[PDB]
Amino acid sequence: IEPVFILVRPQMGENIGAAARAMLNFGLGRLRIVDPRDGWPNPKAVAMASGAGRLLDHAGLFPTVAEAIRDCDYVFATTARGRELTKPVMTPERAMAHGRALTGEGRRVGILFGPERTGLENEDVALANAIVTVPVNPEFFSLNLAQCVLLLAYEWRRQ
Amino acid sequence: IEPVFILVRPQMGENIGAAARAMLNFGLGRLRIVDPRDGWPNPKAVAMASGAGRLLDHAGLFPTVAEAIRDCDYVFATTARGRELTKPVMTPERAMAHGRALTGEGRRVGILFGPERTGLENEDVALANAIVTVPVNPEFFSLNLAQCVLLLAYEWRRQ
Ligand SMILES: [Cl-]
Ligand SMILES: [Cl-]
Repeated sequence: IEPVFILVRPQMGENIGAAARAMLNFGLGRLRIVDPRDGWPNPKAVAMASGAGRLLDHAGLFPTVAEAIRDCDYVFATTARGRELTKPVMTPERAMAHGRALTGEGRRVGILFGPERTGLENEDVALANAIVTVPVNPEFFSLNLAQCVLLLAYEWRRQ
Repeated sequence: IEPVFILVRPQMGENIGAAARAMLNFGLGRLRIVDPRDGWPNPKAVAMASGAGRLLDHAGLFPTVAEAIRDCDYVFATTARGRELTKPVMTPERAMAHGRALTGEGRRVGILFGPERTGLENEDVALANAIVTVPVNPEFFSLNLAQCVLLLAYEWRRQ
């Protein structure tokens, strides 16, 4: 029913908590954490999440991206630009529309988000079905992890 | 041509700089600052803006909301919930669609954003033509100033 938001190697607990708040603004609650730099549970994530702490309590903790997507039927990978990696590349609008169609059919949808400073590696994206790219100023990109999560959760809710 | 983003009594320079980065991600560059708490120019805003510093250099500084909107044909006021204040209340999607139609006709459009901790006062909203409300979880609202700015700039660019 809900897509799962999957944070890949997040670096700072505060970013994890901020991502969780962004989701919950739009009534989304399914989070997974992959191979976090600072281990887990993370009291800084809990602090920053505040009222969204329950998202963190129920987030699956996974050692690898492959394990985190094993039960997904379709996986989107978010990237700053439309990388040429053999995958289709959709805007958040066209991606979440496809996502809603899949979930309406009873399929499980995952969305990968990379660490704030580097984004996903090509090898992480290789595991996904499709790339999602926010249409951005070619001269300036400044979306942080929570903002990326916010935009996707926002598009999901828009419908 | 571009809508003007108008920050009303912003409290912390870092929030101003973060708002400017959010705009510039979507190629938007028209900013106004109304009656800021810490005065202006603000080296903390400049620091946080980084590559978006030019938005801050060209932002008009105004003593009141009335002055900041004097040259606008149509003003949207962002609020967390759909306040009953005699104005129409639109989602960001329907608001920015109307906004694009107005600017396409050569009309000047302004968008008001309140201080991060309180939002706009009813007396600020009284000066606007319409309210914009992000559709949000009734149980949880956590959009900060930069996120609010990000969502509107994102919707503007979407079209
Ligand atoms: Cl991170
Ligand atoms: Cl503020």
